[PDB]
Amino acid sequence: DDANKIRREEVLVSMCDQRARMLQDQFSVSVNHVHALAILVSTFHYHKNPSAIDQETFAEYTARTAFERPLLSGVAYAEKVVNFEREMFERQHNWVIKTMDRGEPSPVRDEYAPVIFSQDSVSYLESLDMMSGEEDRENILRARETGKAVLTSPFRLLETHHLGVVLTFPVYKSSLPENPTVEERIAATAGYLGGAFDVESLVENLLGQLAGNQAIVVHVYDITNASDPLVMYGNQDESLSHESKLDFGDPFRKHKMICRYHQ
Amino acid sequence: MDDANKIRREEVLVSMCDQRARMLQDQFSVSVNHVHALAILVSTFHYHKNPSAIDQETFAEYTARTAFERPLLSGVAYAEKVVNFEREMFERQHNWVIKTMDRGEPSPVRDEYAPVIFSQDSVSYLESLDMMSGEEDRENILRARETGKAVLTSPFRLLETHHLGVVLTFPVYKSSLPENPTVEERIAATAGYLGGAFDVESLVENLLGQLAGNQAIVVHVYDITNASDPLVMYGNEEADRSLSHESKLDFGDPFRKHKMICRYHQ
Ligand SMILES: C/C(=C\CNc1ncnc2[nH]cnc12)CO
Ligand SMILES: C/C(=C\CNc1ncnc2[nH]cnc12)CO
Repeated sequence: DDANKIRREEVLVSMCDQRARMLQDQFSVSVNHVHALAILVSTFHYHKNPSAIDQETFAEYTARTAFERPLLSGVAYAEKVVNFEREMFERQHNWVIKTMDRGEPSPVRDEYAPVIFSQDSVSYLESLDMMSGEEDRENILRARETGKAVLTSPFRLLETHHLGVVLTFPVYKSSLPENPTVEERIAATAGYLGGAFDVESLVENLLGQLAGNQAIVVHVYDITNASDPLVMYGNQDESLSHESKLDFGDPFRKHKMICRYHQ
Repeated sequence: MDDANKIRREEVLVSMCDQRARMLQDQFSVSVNHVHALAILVSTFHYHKNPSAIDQETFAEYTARTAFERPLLSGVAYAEKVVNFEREMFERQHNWVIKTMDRGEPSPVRDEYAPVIFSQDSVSYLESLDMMSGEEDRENILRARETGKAVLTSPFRLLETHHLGVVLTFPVYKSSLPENPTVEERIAATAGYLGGAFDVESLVENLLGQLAGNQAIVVHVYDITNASDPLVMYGNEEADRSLSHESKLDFGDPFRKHKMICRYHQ
């Protein structure tokens, strides 16, 4: 103690706040660029007739703009397909809609969200029905009903098994009315532009290399349910902490960063 | 009056100025990055795709719908490189003639031109104008293509609005650009130029005027690329001569340097 204790607190606050700012900013930049991609698919795939976007073009553009989406492992576009359209859709694409868990031909469902365009980094998503995973399905529904960006809870991503969160933006047909109801949004839905925030790897890359990292313990929690906080980043451990604010841009979810010293 | 109160007065000026500088720098950075994406969009969807997916109508729609991604820009446009040998061909295909910026008159013979072929509707008056026919624009085009990176002009009064602003340009290259290109190779491989108008006078005023304490403070931004010839980029004025603060700005072009100066009104 004691003047040194005060300085120690001031360092913790500064360190934590800066990390939180860095993470919030990189998230925001990624979300904004994903929004632009949703707009691109709408403009080029739906407003233009015939469509003037395809897998080759989507892959090239997304590869070349990967720098615009720093915390994302990849982006993809899933198209809305209702069951009566499935035969026609599968014949057009020359593949069958598959389940996420086993890659098996999808059983009949009322509707599906198969990935038709993908960044090569997530090429394994192609033809998978994004509604066949619960976190993804919930995201898709809330995206299309709200008309805005949505985030999942943290969960382990396909292929890598890295802990992350999925971001989804809805893409609508031009038949969407102005000031639409939710019912109108659903009817006008074309598909879903998604991005995978690979927190486990890419947030570790962001924060783990920073000076002072060995002196502090950093966690990011999804606190959407205050009684059931979910680890998004950091270890599973349950005196002096500091809470730094995070806002990842989906009002349905809440997050915070907590930092502590080791000793 | 108080000496103690004066220290706090300076502390507040520093904080207010530094915050405004950060905001300006960050918003410009966001705009530069989204202009970079547009240059990639033109390369991928107009040049690489056979046939092109971008006509004027498509460019206008996409850029209108994404205007929010580019906060300090009044408009974006794409100018294609046209060498004189090709001019008659280009004009016949487009069904219009390349015009000068100063009078919208048919361009005289020049070695090359940079006519705008795609434009956000906000800068629709740029269509068919040779961007090499304005000196600030011409210098920007050359440095963009030679360096391969984003470039900014000195402050000048923009077309139509006459607002004081700066122009941002990214080069677009042909697929023939070699890896690790020389400058000579970059010039030979140039397709055109994706430009954006930073309307500093209107849009920086809009940004600053909404902030709490705006009436208490005077904010000026200077282009200090030439130390002995500072150029006003933003600002007018009745200001407190006894105290000022300088805040750092980095707008992303190593060829240019800038700073912000804030003072109290009184
Ligand atoms: C294409 C869409 C979402 C992307 N979701 C995923 N993207 C990448 N990896 C994953 N693993 C589990 N889900 C994902 C549409 O919302
Ligand atoms: C299209 C290009 C630049 C855009 N330049 C301008 N864009 C809009 N207003 C202006 N006034 C003078 N120059 C401009 C290419 O570098």
